[PDB]
Amino acid sequence: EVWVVGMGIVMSLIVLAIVFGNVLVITAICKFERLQTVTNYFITSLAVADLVMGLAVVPFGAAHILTKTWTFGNFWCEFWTSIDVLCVTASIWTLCVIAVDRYFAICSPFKYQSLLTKCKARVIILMVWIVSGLTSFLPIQMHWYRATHQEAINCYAEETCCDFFTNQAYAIASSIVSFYVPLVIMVFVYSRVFQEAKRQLQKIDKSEGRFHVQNVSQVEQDGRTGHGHRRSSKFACKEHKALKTLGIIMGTFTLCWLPFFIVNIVHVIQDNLIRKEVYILLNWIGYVNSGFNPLIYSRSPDFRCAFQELLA
Repeated sequence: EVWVVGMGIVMSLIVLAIVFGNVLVITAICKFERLQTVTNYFITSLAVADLVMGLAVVPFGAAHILTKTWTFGNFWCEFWTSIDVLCVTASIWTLCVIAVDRYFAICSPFKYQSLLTKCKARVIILMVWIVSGLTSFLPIQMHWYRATHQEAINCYAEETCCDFFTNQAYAIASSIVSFYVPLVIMVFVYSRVFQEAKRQLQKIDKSEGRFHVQNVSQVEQDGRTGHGHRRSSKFACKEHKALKTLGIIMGTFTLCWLPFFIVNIVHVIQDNLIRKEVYILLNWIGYVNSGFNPLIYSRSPDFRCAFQELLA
């Protein structure tokens, strides 16, 4: 009915958001605007993972929903599904990696500079993609996931029918690796980081000079800012960075991802408890997570400038 147009428009906005956002954040190693920082590379990976989402996966999916059939063909259906899983795994995993990065901010007089990670951040990125690919493309192409079912066999063999069917064995490991583990790591990580923030502010509260000169007042200190940043600004950026990242990770996970990934287990454990509509909608919900990051995730001060300059 009305739904077709209504859905199409939304799909358009999402497809637009993911592409515009990811592309804006990164395209290729080349731009020189202070963004080069090593920590930034991880978000770059995030950006790339999300970019592919809006390019291949989400628009084909949208068209898929519009057509109510798969026009793409069998082999391409396989390709598309593979890219989908790869994108999701890469996204979630990357987010967890970032979480690890922030967690590593244990602080202390020495820890960051000495270790310099086990080796290189790049290896972490490659590992993420490699594990993501191994969990996706290899299993899919191999037909490891295919569960022998009459309907499954029929749809798979059929070139045009592109429907997602997976054996329980594939689903538990797939979901656990893709979503669950990173969820646990992030939960513990952000949790500890939160504790750290709390501690620092408390300690600061404990600290207090005797007999203040009188009082100080400030409202904006212009935008240019000057004179000094003091460590206050350090708390500024550390707490705000922690706050935005944590808010973004939890918000992405919950507004898009958790309901989907859990539902997977739900469908696997109990067979006729769920509708197919829920599966797709939830999956899209997860898709939106790719889109939000560039708007939110790239809050860093350098990022904002650099972004605005592009728009002007």
